[PDB]
Amino acid sequence: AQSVPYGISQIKAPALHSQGYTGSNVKVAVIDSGIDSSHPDLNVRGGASFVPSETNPYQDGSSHGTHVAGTIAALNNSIGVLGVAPSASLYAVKVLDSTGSGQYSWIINGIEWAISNNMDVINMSLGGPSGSTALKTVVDKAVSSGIVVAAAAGNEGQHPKEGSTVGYPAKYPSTIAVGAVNSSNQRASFSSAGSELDVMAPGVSIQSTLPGGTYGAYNGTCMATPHVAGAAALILSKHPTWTNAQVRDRLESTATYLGNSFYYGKGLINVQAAAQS
Ligand SMILES: [Ca+2]
Repeated sequence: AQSVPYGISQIKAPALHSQGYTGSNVKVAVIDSGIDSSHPDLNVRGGASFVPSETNPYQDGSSHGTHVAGTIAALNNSIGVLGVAPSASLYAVKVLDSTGSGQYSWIINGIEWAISNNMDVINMSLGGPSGSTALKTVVDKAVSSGIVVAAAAGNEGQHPKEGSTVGYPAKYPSTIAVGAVNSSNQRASFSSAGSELDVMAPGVSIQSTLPGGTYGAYNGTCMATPHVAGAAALILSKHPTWTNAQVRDRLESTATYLGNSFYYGKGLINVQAAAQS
């Protein structure tokens, strides 16, 4: 039988499902370690690999991308779990190898592929502590092209530091930097913090799909980000004329305020309020 992970309800995606909106005809690129397209609870429409050593984007040796993809769009059926936008068109853009890491050059090619193929939403549950002009250039190009780009703020908050721990490309203003809360809306101890933080989404003990047709729970801002990417798909399936700037402003401005924005951004996303008309 099918379960609904708590994070799906926490952001109020079921309200849109009840309205008949599930992300249909919205193209979502999962820029990550591939997606196990053979998983019975996922429908991957297409993809591309830019990892020289692993040319098949539909095999996920890390499990990272598959877990991310399930939070976005695990199918509504008799098994497994349920994504935020279970009707979204999913695309596997492999830029990380089986270790869950990749080079900025592979990521850039993935982003360019997303632009060239008219993706509506980019999920980047990845990042690093060092910037790259080539990275910022391609990310901005994507956003100027109309793409909603959601990026994990990072998992470097656990040891209090002076200054921002928000990683790249979440640090860039053009991207939505997403931090992690638990089911009580408490910031996760590991969630990066900084002035570049935009919103929070569930990122603790997130049950989602894993390669081999199985399921499991992970922690990280990498798990919160697909909640926001999925929310963007729901919104766009209801408001297909909205710009990526409108979609972002709605997600941020209608978020549930949780306190100091340095740690919480605008707060927890509320896709019901974001998409209300
Ligand atoms: Ca399912």
